[PDB]
Amino acid sequence: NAMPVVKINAIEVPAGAGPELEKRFAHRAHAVENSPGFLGFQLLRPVKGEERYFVVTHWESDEAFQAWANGPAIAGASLLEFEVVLDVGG
Amino acid sequence: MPVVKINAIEVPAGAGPELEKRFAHRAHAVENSPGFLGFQLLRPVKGEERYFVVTHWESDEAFQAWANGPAIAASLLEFEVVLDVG
Repeated sequence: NAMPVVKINAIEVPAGAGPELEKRFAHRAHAVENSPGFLGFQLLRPVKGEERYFVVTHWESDEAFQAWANGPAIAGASLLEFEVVLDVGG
Repeated sequence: MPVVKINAIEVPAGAGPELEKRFAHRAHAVENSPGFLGFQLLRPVKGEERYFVVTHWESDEAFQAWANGPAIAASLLEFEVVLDVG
């Protein structure tokens, strides 16, 4: 009954650096793929009305995201946080 | 190519609740549309003042056919799903 959460990292990617960014995030999706509370990942290339790439992750709760984001690691971008008010499928 | 459409709507502090009760109805008119893959209403928390109305489609034409079809009677953000995991 926790409130689902959606984090969107809006990143400025130069014109041309597209294929290298989408190759890079294909690996970063691996590290998040089986984390506790992880629901979904999407990489969104802007087409109209926006110029930044959108890195979207769906989580069970803000607690699950803070657990993954503040844990240990190996070593402009604006972060937008939302609460999934409702969700329907196709 | 799957696409995601985000309607970023300026909402006043207080009009939010009435906005969330209206989109429960509006989700009905899309949840079984052809090409429809998913709808999400996102209430902002940090870094954003707008509600994000998110719809997932199999293509832009599937979205355009639904949007520009016949009807009974705010910034749009258009994306292409590079990769989807989950």
